[PDB]
Amino acid sequence: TIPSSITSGSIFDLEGDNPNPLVDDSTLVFVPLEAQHITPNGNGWRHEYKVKESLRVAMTQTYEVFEATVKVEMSDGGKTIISQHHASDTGTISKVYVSDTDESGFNDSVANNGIFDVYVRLRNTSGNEEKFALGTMTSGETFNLRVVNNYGDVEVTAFGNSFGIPVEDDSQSYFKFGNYLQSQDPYTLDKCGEAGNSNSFKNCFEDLGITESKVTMTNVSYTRETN
Ligand SMILES: [Ca+2]
Repeated sequence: TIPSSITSGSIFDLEGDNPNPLVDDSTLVFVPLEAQHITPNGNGWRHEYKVKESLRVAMTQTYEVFEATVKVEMSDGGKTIISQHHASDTGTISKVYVSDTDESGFNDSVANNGIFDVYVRLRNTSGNEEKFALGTMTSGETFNLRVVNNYGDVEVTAFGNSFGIPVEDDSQSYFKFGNYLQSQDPYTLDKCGEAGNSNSFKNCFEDLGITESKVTMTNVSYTRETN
């Protein structure tokens, strides 16, 4: 069953209340094309869980392990973030993607062919992002995800493939997971729409032909300790 940290919101705030991702006691369904929930400065719609502000400490002060069985159903050309760490100023620390773009450097890297690259970006201690391909999948396939933050040493495992490095520290860091559908052209990689304007993303997704986006998570666990 889904743990209380999520189902009672003891650790995680729900980002995107309607519909609720908890469809039964053992399943989370994330549908941002329905939730249509934004951040104040992002490009896209999300349906996700987020470690509440009142629990946040530094990356180097947290030990956390998130694990889930993850099924992804998404339109060709779609790009989503299924888990991520952010710094107090909103800055990216880690992001795990499932995307069907032509960004180079992954196993597929072919725009809009229905073969999704699954990869991770991690911000190293020098402030630079490093990226690593973990695998590929097609819409409707399932894989197992593990995200470990070992006091600032971040490791991501998908398809049994692992990559990890020490990341740039920040004072009030937080973890999110779910389905953060990015409003972004899979060819030029240009972001589309206007931050803070939900209606702008409606149109981006429409014209990009992104009308399918459902991430289903089961066998979910989350462990957290602070030092
Ligand atoms: Ca592709």
